[PDB]
Formats: sequence, structure tokens, C-alpha cells
Amino acid sequence: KVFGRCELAAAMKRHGLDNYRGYSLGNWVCAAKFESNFNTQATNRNTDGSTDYGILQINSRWWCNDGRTPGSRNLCNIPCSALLSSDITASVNCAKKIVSDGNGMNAWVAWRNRCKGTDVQAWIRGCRL
Ligand SMILES: [Cl-]
Ligand SMILES: [Cl-]
Ligand SMILES: [Cl-]
Ligand SMILES: [Cl-]
Ligand SMILES: [Cl-]
Ligand SMILES: [Cl-]
Ligand SMILES: [Cl-]
Ligand SMILES: [Cl-]
Ligand SMILES: [Cl-]
Ligand SMILES: [Cl-]
Ligand SMILES: [Cl-]
Ligand SMILES: [Cl-]
Ligand SMILES: [Cl-]
Ligand SMILES: [Cl-]
Ligand SMILES: [Cl-]
Ligand SMILES: [Cl-]
Ligand SMILES: [Cl-]
Ligand code: NA
Ligand SMILES: [Pt+2]
Ligand SMILES: [Pt+2]
Repeated sequence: KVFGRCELAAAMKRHGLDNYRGYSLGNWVCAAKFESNFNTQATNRNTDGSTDYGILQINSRWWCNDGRTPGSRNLCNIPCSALLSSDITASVNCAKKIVSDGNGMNAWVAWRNRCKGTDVQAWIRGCRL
């Protein structure tokens, strides 16, 4: 599914992400924009052989199982395919664990390079929330 901007803001708020770990909704929407362009089915192979999945490009090295990432873990206890569903619950649940891991949203390199410190409220501007 390709979400619209305000549509994803609303879904993320219903699933408890707004202000989670102190990160406002616009930070989450901005991270999803640059990680996946709001497409739940986005997948991208990393240099190391791991793969990033879903709207928040969650990596199989640590977080999910795809069966083809040696030596990796599965800390969200999910198949990585769950992260490609039109229902964002598994991506949000797993993102909550990632953003609690110590480095906040810096775990998403596109957030650090494209969102951090910018006017992220623009991402929710206009949305009936
Ligand atoms: Cl947009
Ligand atoms: Cl919703
Ligand atoms: Cl929804
Ligand atoms: Cl709904
Ligand atoms: Cl915001
Ligand atoms: Cl990498
Ligand atoms: Cl694996
Ligand atoms: Cl398995
Ligand atoms: Cl594990
Ligand atoms: Cl499975
Ligand atoms: Cl599995
Ligand atoms: Cl599996
Ligand atoms: Cl399994
Ligand atoms: Cl399985
Ligand atoms: Cl949803
Ligand atoms: Cl939903
Ligand atoms: Cl933080
Ligand atoms: Na894994
Ligand atoms: Pt909804
Ligand atoms: Pt499995």
C-alpha cells in the first residue's frame, strides 16, 4: 500500500507513535517519507547481505527474520514479510523497540540525514489529526 501523507500520520497516531520516546508525529512521517516514500512494500538490499523492509526500512540484521541474513537476529520476533503489510501494526511495534534501543531515531540513517533538526511539523501540516 502507498499511504498518503496525512493518512499515514493518522495510522501512526492510532498505533501510538505520536510522541513515542519523545518523537513527534512529524518525525515519524518524515522518516517514512525518506525511507520508503510511504510504500509499505518497499524492500532494499544492503551491502552486507541484510535487507530493509517496509515503510520504515527495518533491517533483517537485527530486527526481523528473512532466512537469508547470516548471523543476524530477530529482536522484533517477526518474519520480515510482516513489515510489508498494508496494516502498519507490525512495523510500528518493531519501530518502538528500535527507537528504544539507545540512539533514538538516529537508528534510521535517512531520518538523521534528512529530518533531524528540520521543520518536521510540516509533514503533519493540514492533517485532521
Ligand atoms: Cl508527501
Ligand atoms: Cl488510524
Ligand atoms: Cl488505519
Ligand atoms: Cl482507522
Ligand atoms: Cl511534528
Ligand atoms: Cl548499510
Ligand atoms: Cl537469517
Ligand atoms: Cl522461520
Ligand atoms: Cl533474536
Ligand atoms: Cl514466519
Ligand atoms: Cl519467521
Ligand atoms: Cl519465516
Ligand atoms: Cl516462523
Ligand atoms: Cl516460517
Ligand atoms: Cl494501518
Ligand atoms: Cl490500520
Ligand atoms: Cl532520543
Ligand atoms: Na534477522
Ligand atoms: Pt485509519
Ligand atoms: Pt518463520
